[PDB]
Amino acid sequence: MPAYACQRPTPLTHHNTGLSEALEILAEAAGFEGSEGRLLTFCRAASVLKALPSPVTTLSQLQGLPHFGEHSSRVVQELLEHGVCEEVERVRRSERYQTMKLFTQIFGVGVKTADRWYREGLRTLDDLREQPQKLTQQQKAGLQHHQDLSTPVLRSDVDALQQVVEEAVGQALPGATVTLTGGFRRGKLQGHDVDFLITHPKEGQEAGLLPRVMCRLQDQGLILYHQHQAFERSFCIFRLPQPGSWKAVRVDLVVAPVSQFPFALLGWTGSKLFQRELRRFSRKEKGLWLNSHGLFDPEQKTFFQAASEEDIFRHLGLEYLPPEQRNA
DNA sequence: CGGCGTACG
DNA sequence: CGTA
DNA sequence: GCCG
Ligand SMILES: Nc1ccn([C@@H]2O[C@H](COP(=O)(O)CP(=O)(O)OP(=O)(O)O)[C@@H](O)[C@H]2O)c(=O)n1
Ligand SMILES: [Cl-]
Ligand SMILES: [Cl-]
Ligand SMILES: [Cl-]
Ligand SMILES: [Cl-]
Ligand SMILES: [Mg+2]
Ligand SMILES: [Mg+2]
Ligand code: NA
Repeated sequence: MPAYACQRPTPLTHHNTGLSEALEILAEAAGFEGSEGRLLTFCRAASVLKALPSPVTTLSQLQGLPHFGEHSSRVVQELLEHGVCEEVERVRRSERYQTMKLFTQIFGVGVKTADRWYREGLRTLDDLREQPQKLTQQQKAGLQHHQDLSTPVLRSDVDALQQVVEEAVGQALPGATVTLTGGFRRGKLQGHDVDFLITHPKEGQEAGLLPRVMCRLQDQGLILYHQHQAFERSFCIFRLPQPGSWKAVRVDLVVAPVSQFPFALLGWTGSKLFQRELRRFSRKEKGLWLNSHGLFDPEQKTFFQAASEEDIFRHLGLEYLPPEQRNA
């Protein structure tokens, strides 16, 4: 079992679901307390279990697995012995965990804001709604639409949405393309949002594209919220049709030049942990700096000109993983 | 012990 | 600060 | 919290 998640295939569904869920609760709780190192270890340990070929049934099967030390091993041991881990259950039922989870789930609220509200004594969404002068416009939209945004986006919703985006994109810039990325490209059947990557086959034509796209979507009445109602990423709330009505859904749009498209596609297809691990691997094992724009050799001061995701994996000395195996 | 991904709005 |  |  290699130490980096980008070195091993991780499928969407696996053989250790309950164990990984429990470790991800501890990871999440670590993040709510600002303990980024512990969050990473618990996320990595959970991801190792997702990559195993069969269920863990005995503690000895953790021997030699990376990212399993005394703490994560004890969590697994208790789950194996009793079906429950006391530390995990104590987190689950704690007021701090439940409120931080509720608040950070709001679009426009991060850990730092949630924590401040928590220390001010706030606990429920209706607490926040009662003091709306404390809220940014982004947070007001996230709170108003919170109920719809808490319901999963279905993969069967995505194609109709993509067609609507493609219509606006084609009027903004004929020939520009829309590619589904994020969790749905990794094979998820449901998601929290839809992530689209936009480009154009003629380098430079994509300059200034996203404002034109957003203005067209807003003119069609489809945008319930966006930040601009020059930029290259938009985080918006979209009106999605429903039987006799509609629902709010989160849609992310990003524009990249076609020269960068492999890097952007890789960078936006995820998972989030896979990307963190891939960039850590690149820098720490290969001495190369990776982001969603490119891959930089700081000694030569040169950028690698990739034509595909396959190119990028090869340049990093990694076996290619299709999106479905990037579910770290 | 240091390090923990890297951007954009 | 928020967002991916 | 864990790895190198
Ligand atoms: N911090 C981050 C957050 C996001 N990303 C990248 O952005 C993509 C969409 O994130 P996203 O937030 O839409 C989560 P997704 O994987 O699509 O599943 P979901 O929407 O059903 O929950 C991820 O797959 C990563 O490639 C990242 O590199 N670093
Ligand atoms: Cl920490
Ligand atoms: Cl409607
Ligand atoms: Cl590609
Ligand atoms: Cl980036
Ligand atoms: Mg997504
Ligand atoms: Mg997204
Ligand atoms: Na949030």
